[PDB]
Amino acid sequence: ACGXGXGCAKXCAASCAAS
Repeated sequence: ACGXGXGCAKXCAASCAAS
């Protein structure tokens, strides 16, 4: 779990849920 924010990476890093 990331929590969004800025620092929050995109794609399958924290934002997107790489299935």
